[PDB]
Amino acid sequence: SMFLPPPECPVFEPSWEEFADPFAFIHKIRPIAEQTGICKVRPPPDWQPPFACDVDKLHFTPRIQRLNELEAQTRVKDYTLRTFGEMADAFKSDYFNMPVHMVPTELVEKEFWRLVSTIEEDVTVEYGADIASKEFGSGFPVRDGIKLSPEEEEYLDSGWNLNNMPVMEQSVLAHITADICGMKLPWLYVGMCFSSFCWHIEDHWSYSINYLHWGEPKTWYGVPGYAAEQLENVMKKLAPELFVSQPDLLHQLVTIMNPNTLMTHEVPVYRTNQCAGEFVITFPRAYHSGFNQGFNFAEAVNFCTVDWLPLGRQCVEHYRLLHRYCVFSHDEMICKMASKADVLDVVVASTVQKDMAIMIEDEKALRETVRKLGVIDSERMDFELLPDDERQCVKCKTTCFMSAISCSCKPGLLVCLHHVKELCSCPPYKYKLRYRYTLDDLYPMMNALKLRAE
Ligand SMILES: O=C(Nc1cccnc1)c1ccc(Cl)cc1Cl
Ligand SMILES: [Mn+2]
Ligand SMILES: [Zn+2]
Ligand SMILES: [Zn+2]
Repeated sequence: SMFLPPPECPVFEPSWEEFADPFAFIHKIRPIAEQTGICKVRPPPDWQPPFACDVDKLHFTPRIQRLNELEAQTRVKDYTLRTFGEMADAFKSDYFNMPVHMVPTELVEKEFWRLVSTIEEDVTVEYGADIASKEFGSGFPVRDGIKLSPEEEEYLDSGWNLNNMPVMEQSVLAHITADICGMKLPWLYVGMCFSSFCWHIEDHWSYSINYLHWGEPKTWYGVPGYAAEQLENVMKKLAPELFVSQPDLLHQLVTIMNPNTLMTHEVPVYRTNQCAGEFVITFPRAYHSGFNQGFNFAEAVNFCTVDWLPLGRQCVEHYRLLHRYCVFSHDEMICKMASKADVLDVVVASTVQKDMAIMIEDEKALRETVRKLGVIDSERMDFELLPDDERQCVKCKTTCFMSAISCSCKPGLLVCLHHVKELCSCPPYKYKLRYRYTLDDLYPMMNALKLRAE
């Protein structure tokens, strides 16, 4: 009645030995946690990274949020940590006429869903979201020519130090060289009561991992990957405005929506309260949303394992159908790993090899097709040197790398090989096939992976 909390997501407590390697652990829990989309991880009791900061010297620019269900918000767009904390505590305290730890979590949750559904309530809140920088940096220890205490050095190279997470060797998004500040650097989040994150999935259907450093809990709702399209169909009917096409990746539209509405339409939803010192992990294509119980501080990062490689290819294909912008070229990343095959982890090498074989075979067929459309001329082209905005398919907006079609008529414009008929009105013999690699260059790159994998 009014609000029925979804069932709880899985909670794990690895031993020190299980904990030691994050990637092995995540691969272990995967068959369970991927059925629920999110899961929670409780570190061994003595794993306690030192959080230390001065609340007066950390400044950030606040974002403002209106709290209305089904209302469109844009995905991305002055306080000290002390002044924000004072505003946030006074707010919660005045809203309930109680001291902040006496407000039960069950009640804030019930109340959140009441106020977002009521339109005569126009509550607005503020929050912080930014990637680490000089005015505001990681909550985890990092190196800087500042002297560190022995406990800080202990955690400098932890797998679960979220700064290290991308650039480890069982990851695949670290090898990328056309790097993407938005996607491999950690984000910092300063919460207050009711500040919230709308329903969404990660760029390129990656994993994410979130650590609550300190403060009051963060409440999560999560949907398994297999149900992504059920949820999207429910969202199209109750709010189709969120689905009209958008001109940038900085223009994505997202919304707040009651999980009971989704459960009514047969979408499986799970929940959890994440407390200080706990991790939440989201799996590929797993929708999630939530809100903060009070003043808190969190840090999160995207990441990609070898498990994800096939999904990452299917995702880029799905972006093409939707005419959605890519953050990076998936094929470019594969070929970069192939070119460094000798220094690759061997399980990585083996899984990259399988994806490369699919890539090569799809590319063969696409080139045959455009040759039969009458495109004859061709020239090698180093796509990775072009700024991303200079190599998107005019039609579907995919980031080109393996190949593209150009014409002297439209200088600078490209189409991917799926959209040869969308470039211009000249006859095909006026077109050129631009390609990064011949098929003969590609088969030896794949062979290097086979050898490294043995
Ligand atoms: O908080 C956010 N995103 C988030 C948080 C936790 C899990 N997934 C996603 C967020 C990110 C960017 C901006 Cl401009 C605003 C918010 Cl409010
Ligand atoms: Mn997220
Ligand atoms: Zn032309
Ligand atoms: Zn295209």
